[PDB]
Amino acid sequence: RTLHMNLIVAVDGCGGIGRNGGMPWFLPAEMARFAKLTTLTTDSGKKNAVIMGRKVWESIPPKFRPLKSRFNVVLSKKMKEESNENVVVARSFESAVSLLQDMENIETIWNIGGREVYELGLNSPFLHQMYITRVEGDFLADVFFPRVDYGRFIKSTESEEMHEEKGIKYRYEIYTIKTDK
Ligand SMILES: NC(=O)c1ccc[n+]([C@@H]2O[C@H](COP(=O)([O-])OP(=O)(O)OC[C@H]3O[C@@H](n4cnc5c(N)ncnc54)[C@H](OP(=O)(O)O)[C@@H]3O)[C@@H](O)[C@H]2O)c1
Ligand SMILES: Nc1nc(=O)c2nc(CNc3ccc(C(=O)N[C@@H](CCC(=O)O)C(=O)O)cc3)cnc2[nH]1
Ligand code: NA
Ligand code: NA
Ligand code: NA
Repeated sequence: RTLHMNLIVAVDGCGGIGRNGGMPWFLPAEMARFAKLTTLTTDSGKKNAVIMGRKVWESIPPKFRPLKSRFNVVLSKKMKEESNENVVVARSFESAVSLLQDMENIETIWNIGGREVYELGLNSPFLHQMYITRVEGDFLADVFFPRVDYGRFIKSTESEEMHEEKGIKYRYEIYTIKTDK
């Protein structure tokens, strides 16, 4: 019935997310939380889906492709079809979402992005929550998170401490779309 689409992203002080096709940092504890948030489901036997762009797919080491215990959906007009049954190449955002709402064993769609994928999620009726990791500093990024109006959301007020790995500081933020709260 209810099918949420959540956004999860780590942005720096200028909203940057990507550099030279990869991520501008490596935060193992932050990424373990990413893996847990995008994998764990309320209903066991049900799965979560991750929707991503081709460049996010190419940024994952092939030994970790596809992302374990999740149904992978890759948006691309150029990619050949993936024979792996846990991966589907979707030619459009609308067809990807329609396919995911068709499969009943999917509990939550996690938009793991690429700027355009995040942008389409921000305009989706299924938009539910944004899980933003705000990293301190300017990491000289060449790809940025979409310009989002935070006034559309309610910021969750749970206590959020500062984190640090490898001399990199960051804090967690959670937002809920205002029509859902
Ligand atoms: N820090 C973070 O939390 C975070 C989050 C995600 C990614 N990143 C960084 O962001 C960068 C990549 O993100 P990106 O935005 O540059 O590229 P991307 O969006 O990850 O992938 C772009 C590709 O996705 C496909 N695509 C996107 N929208 C589509 C649509 N509506 N219909 C069909 N195909 C579509 C196209 O593939 P074709 O070109 O094959 O058509 C496009 O070239 C990387 O550097 C990555 O490390 C970081
Ligand atoms: N909060 C957040 N952090 C990120 O690093 C992030 N990265 C992307 C895109 N880039 C990547 C890069 C690597 C992996 C990856 O290898 N994930 C594995 C390993 C997690 C772990 O280290 O335990 C996974 O199982 O989730 C995923 C996304 C999208 N949203 C994000 N969101
Ligand atoms: Na497939
Ligand atoms: Na679309
Ligand atoms: Na802009």
